[PDB]
Amino acid sequence: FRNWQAYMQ
Repeated sequence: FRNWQAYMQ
């Protein structure tokens, strides 16, 4: 895969 992006808060 390519371009896996996560923001968690």
